[PDB]
Amino acid sequence: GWKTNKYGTLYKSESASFTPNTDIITRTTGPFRSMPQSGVLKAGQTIHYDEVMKQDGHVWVGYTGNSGQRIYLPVRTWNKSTNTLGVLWGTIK
Ligand SMILES: C[C@H](N)C(=O)N[C@H](CCC(=O)N[C@@H](CCCCNC(=O)CNC(=O)CNC(=O)CNC(=O)CNC(=O)CN)C(=O)N[C@H](C)C(=O)O)C(N)=O
Repeated sequence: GWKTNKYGTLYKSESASFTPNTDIITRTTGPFRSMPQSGVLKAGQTIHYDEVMKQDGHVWVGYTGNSGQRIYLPVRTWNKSTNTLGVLWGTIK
């Protein structure tokens, strides 16, 4: 199913690979666009995530970056009122 954290983020464990088809802004700290930008995952650059979150109008995946800091990558839009998902911005493998 899902779990809900202190901050009303829906989350659960899920290990797989995401290759974006477009440049996506990654965040530090948590799955919100108001969070500091960690950087940009470029089109075709595969990452291996261990977490999935629904929050701030998006489905995010969370992984551990190259400084042991968690990185939050948005992969598609999510309306919580309808639980509707936009096109995935890449392929899960
Ligand atoms: C229970 C119910 N849902 C509820 O009403 N909760 C509120 C939360 C209020 C709160 O915490 N505010 C923050 C500032 C938030 C605005 C600022 N927003 C944030 O900081 C957001 N923070 C994060 O997202 C943290 N990162 C993650 O979580 C990453 N993990 C996941 O996303 C999912 N995975 C997991 O969770 C794994 N276990 C605040 O006051 N901060 C003060 C200083 C402090 O702590 O004293 C409440 N009244 O308690």
